[PDB]
Amino acid sequence: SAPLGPFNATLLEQLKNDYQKGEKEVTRYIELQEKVAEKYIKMTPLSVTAKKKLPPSKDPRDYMTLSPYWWPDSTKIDGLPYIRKDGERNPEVYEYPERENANRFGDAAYCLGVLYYITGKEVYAKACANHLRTWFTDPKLGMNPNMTYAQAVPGMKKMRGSGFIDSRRFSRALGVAKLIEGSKSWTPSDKKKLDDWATAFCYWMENSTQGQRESHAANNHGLWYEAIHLMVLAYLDRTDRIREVAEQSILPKMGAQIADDGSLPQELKRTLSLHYSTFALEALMEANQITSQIGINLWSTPASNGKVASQAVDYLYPFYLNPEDWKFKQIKPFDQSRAAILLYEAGTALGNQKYVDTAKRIGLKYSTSDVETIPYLVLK
Amino acid sequence: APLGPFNATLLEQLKNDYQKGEKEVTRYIELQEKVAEKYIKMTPLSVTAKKKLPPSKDPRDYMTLSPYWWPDSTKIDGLPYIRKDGERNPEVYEYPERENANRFGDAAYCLGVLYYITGKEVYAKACANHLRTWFTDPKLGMNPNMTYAQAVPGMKKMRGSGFIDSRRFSRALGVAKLIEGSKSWTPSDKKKLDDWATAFCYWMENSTQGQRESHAANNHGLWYEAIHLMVLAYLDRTDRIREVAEQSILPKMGAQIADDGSLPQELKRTLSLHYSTFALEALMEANQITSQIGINLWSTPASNGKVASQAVDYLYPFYLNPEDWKFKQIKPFDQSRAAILLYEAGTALGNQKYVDTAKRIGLKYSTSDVETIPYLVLKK
Ligand SMILES: O=C(O)[C@H]1O[C@@H](O[C@H]2[C@H](O)[C@H](O)[C@H](O[C@H]3[C@H](O)[C@H](O)[C@H](O[C@H]4[C@H](O)[C@H](O)[C@H](O)O[C@@H]4C(=O)O)O[C@@H]3C(=O)O)O[C@@H]2C(=O)O)[C@@H](O)[C@@H](O)[C@@H]1O
Ligand SMILES: O=C(O)[C@H]1O[C@@H](O[C@H]2[C@H](O)[C@H](O)[C@H](O[C@H]3[C@H](O)[C@H](O)[C@H](O[C@H]4[C@H](O)[C@H](O)[C@H](O)O[C@@H]4C(=O)O)O[C@@H]3C(=O)O)O[C@@H]2C(=O)O)[C@@H](O)[C@@H](O)[C@@H]1O
Repeated sequence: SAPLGPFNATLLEQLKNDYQKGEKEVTRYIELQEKVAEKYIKMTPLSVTAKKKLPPSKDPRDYMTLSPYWWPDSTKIDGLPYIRKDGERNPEVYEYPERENANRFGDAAYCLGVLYYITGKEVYAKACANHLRTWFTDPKLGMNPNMTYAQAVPGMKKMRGSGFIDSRRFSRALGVAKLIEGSKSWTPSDKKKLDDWATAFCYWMENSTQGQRESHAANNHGLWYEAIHLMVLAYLDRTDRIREVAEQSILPKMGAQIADDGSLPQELKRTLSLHYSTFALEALMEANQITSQIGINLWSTPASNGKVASQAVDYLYPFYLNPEDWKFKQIKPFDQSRAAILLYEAGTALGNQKYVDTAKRIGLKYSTSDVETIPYLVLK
Repeated sequence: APLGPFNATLLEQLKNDYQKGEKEVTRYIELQEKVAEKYIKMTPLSVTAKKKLPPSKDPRDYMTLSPYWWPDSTKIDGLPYIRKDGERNPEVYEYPERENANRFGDAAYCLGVLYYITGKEVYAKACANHLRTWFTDPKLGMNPNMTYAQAVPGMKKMRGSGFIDSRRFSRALGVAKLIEGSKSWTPSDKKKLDDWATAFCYWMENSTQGQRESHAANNHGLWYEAIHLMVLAYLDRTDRIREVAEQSILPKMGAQIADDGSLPQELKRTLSLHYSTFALEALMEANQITSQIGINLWSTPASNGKVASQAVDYLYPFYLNPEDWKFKQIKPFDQSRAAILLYEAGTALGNQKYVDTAKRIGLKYSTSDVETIPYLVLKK
């Protein structure tokens, strides 16, 4: 039985079982994944401190990014204050190295940790640990356990919690560190430092003003907040809190966001309405990967107001078959392949064979190096 | 006004009205002077400020990534890259000269124009500093070629498509004519830049990449000639400008415009309204130069009788209502581009509907966008 973590544990356990029994199809698949993983073994571990422009704290270990839809105002002499263009990503975001480096770290750590769990080969735990130590716990290179300056906006007067959503990029890596416990490379001291960092990060996200505000967000930010929360809580083995968060925060939030026809009105007012409708459910999907490991199914458990997350999947399903039929603003193309994992997850949780069949028909590329697809041989 | 890449009529009128002390223009130039202060302070940029070197190992070689080419996730190393028309690969921002050519071009153009209008030596001093560093400096100046522009990892054959990047610094080249005669731009400076532009002119006319780009069947071929005219006008080659116009630009226009005035090579793109407009922007900037020696590219026919104004007529209804556009346009079209374009084509054609619409669309009075400096007429 796989340790509690941010992944479909049923698929992960099955891949490990089949691999240990030498089943040929799974062994060929994992051998491919191991070739894909070679670049992560050699990759130099990344650090949030690898930036020149420092945050207002003057601390390179503070994570800082630009909120992506905020641009300089050319009618202002210094371009300040920035103005918002919903759905139009300002390429200035790439001047903050931790934006993409958190992605690269998260991919590397997730891939290596999962491969260690499946294959038991110490080389994957050793490399996973090198990435985790550098990003999280190292006294010079590790990030401070906060998100004070995530998605800052030049010229903005008020403090915001919106940047907290960036945390999903490294909180999955945090969760996967559970898979390398017991390896030779991940020492009792390593685990203790990471536990303390995760405890400090959990305190910040629950008690800071930005964390409190983000926990109250009425749209996909509130769902992603709790999906990240669960990752941290599961890493810390706080199973009672996971139930409380599922029952007292996620399900009420999910219930308040679903209209009578199943649409997500908060996401429908966005310029990328099909993207953000899907993004909201992806938060619930990743949350459910964790809650369901302790017996709570977020796809089929109704909220206090009678709304159930399956209703939102039902509304969006025809538009995953034909994204061109989408009638609300979507100023960029929608990546239909996102529906593969989503419909498989919701389909399996709901016993809806039509969703699962469509999930497989859309499918994922057998040889893709996208690390989030590693558990989904069933879709390849 | 000296021969260069700008609406000479608008520039002369601004200088004349500034020198007369006309109130409305004087206020406007004063605002442009406050906008230009950041370029006085700005450290000059160099193509050599990169870590990943081009295959020549020469940091003075300009190198960028062709914007629509992406790693193939189904390949272990992502090679060869694959094309996704209209989807810019954020990897392009890892090549510093992509955005640095734009920032240099903006600084040199704004300072040169403000020197021409005001006669204030501080603007030529700063303009010269940017020009020397980018173009002629024996260590920081770029080599006069575009061999590695828009390279594509894994691609076997060389291409000339990256040449279109040159428009970002070739407008700065031509604006150097505005600072000749100042105290800061010495006879030595001018000779070095003349020699560079002659070597760049040789490379773009005789290299295989330049030859191939000169025969491209779409907006690349038009942009190639607009760039060609900036270089030739900087070198005062007025007879070559006439030849290029008659033997290259007009035949391309006659081939690329369909009987109904549409641009079929641009209609097959995923950003078909953007690239139709981009084609006409190439003709627009070409015409700004040719009309200074008596050649109107908006109304001079090709040998088959077609005129570029037919392409304007075709797109005009969609500049009024971009939502009516019927071909693939996977990102929104910025309507404000129609302002300068319709004003240029409108005045060159005596079409008062075009000019009025251009004023109705308008430009922001206080915008810092440097291409809009000559267009006070659009800012009322
Ligand atoms: O590129 C990325 O980092 C990822 O972006 C992901 O989408 C996030 C963004 O990162 C931002 O955080 C963005 O924040 C939004 C809020 O969700 C919200 O819409 C907010 O709207 C305000 C608005 O600022 C204004 O004050 C107005 O008057 O009121 C609005 C309101 O109350 O609704 O604006 C924020 C903003 O843009 O700053 O939102 C999304 C999100 O998750 O909703 C995601 O696209 C991911 O795939 C990217 O990788
Ligand atoms: O750099 C920017 O962001 C600016 O880009 C401007 O658009 C340019 C691009 O930079 C590229 O150079 C792009 O090149 C295109 C060609 O125009 C052409 O479509 C070519 O088509 C081939 C294709 O490569 C492929 O082999 C296919 O099977 O056959 C095609 C064919 O010829 O039929 O593909 C090139 C490519 O994508 O590499 O094109 C544009 C352009 O000017 O057309 C511009 O968008 C600007 O606003 C940006 O700032």
